[PDB]
Amino acid sequence: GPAFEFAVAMMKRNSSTVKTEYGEFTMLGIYDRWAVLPRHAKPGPTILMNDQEVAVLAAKELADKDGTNLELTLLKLNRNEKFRDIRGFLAKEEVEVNEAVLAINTSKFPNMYIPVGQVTEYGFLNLGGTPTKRMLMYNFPTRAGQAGGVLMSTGKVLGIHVGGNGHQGFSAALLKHYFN
Amino acid sequence: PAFEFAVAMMKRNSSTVKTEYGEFTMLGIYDRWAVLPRHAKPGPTILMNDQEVAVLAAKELADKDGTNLELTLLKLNRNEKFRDIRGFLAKEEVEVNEAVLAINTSKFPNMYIPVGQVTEYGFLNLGGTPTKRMLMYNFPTAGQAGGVLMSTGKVLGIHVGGNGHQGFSAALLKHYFN
RNA sequence: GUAAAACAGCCUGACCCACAGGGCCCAUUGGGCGCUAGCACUCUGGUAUCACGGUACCUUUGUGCGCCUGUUUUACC
Repeated sequence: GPAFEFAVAMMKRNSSTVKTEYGEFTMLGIYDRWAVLPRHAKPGPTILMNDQEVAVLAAKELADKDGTNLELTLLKLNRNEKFRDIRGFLAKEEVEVNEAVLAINTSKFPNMYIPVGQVTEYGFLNLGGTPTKRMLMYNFPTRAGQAGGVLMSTGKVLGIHVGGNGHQGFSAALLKHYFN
Repeated sequence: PAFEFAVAMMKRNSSTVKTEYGEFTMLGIYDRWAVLPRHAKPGPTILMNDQEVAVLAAKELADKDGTNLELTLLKLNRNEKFRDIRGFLAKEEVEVNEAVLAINTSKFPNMYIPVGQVTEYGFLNLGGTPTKRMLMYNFPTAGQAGGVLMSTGKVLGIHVGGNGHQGFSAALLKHYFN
């Protein structure tokens, strides 16, 4: 459909595979030389992006104003190629949709576009012991290595998958103000 | 970098294709026109990147004397036009000191291979058939039929066979398209 | 002959000047220019299609990297 036609373009032009000490993660690039990974990635001073060594110029583990974990890392990479500016495509506040697709790009999960269904705001969650805010939840079995997955609806990036359990999957929301 | 241009080329013009005879890298040259190793011999539909597409033509390529070029040219029913890489095809065959063979298939996902010097080669008895315009590089090679053999600013040809440490690509001449 | 590094750039009377004229391209009376080597985003329009949210190619503009010639500097064949 058009959600699939959006997601495929999205991963083709803005997604990447990234390797850190903890494993393989889909990574999404937002604008200029700036991109987003799970807080859990714990990106080093170098990351293998598409098996290629790239230097990290900066890394913010993202947190709200009262200081609890948002589960996103924003990193600025030292590279000459700039990203397609998708800032028009991510929401101002968390976004509910009846239908979304999660796009995963790892050796494990090559070119994976996965229909999640309804995405609903969720807010607070004690995610493996950590109090984390602004989650979204969709209804699907999630496995390992989809952390980093891109939650999408036509013309809208809704969040980045950061964890799940059994029959529920959770994405950190992706807000406009985090950039610019 | 042959590497940086070849990744560009494979993101914007390459694809993975399934036909009744196997899985092949496919490259699209312009609009809805793309080229395949003649061996696949597309049916009325083919799976392109796992989405089934209708094929409106499939010309098996041959010189004026009628000899086999090992290339099928097919027109796909899709609204998207391919990036016009015709400016990268030489008018006729090109030798190149260092070249890369680029594959996009499930077996060989995102493969980039420095083959080295490529030399004109011409005639070849390809499994019992005489074939013209082969190009030869020295690299060990099956299931890569379809790979895109190229260098920076030059797409030169499509791999169609090999043996041991020798690999041959049907040349890609500018005049073949329109 | 090969490797790092700096200045410059359409041509016409190594640099910086100065004038004058010859040429191409523009989003023009105002400006840009080495590309047989490109890659990336970006901007003006277009063409097509779509669940009207997009997406694909065409073209154009910048900038980053990459590259090519003139000239030259250190350490080496």
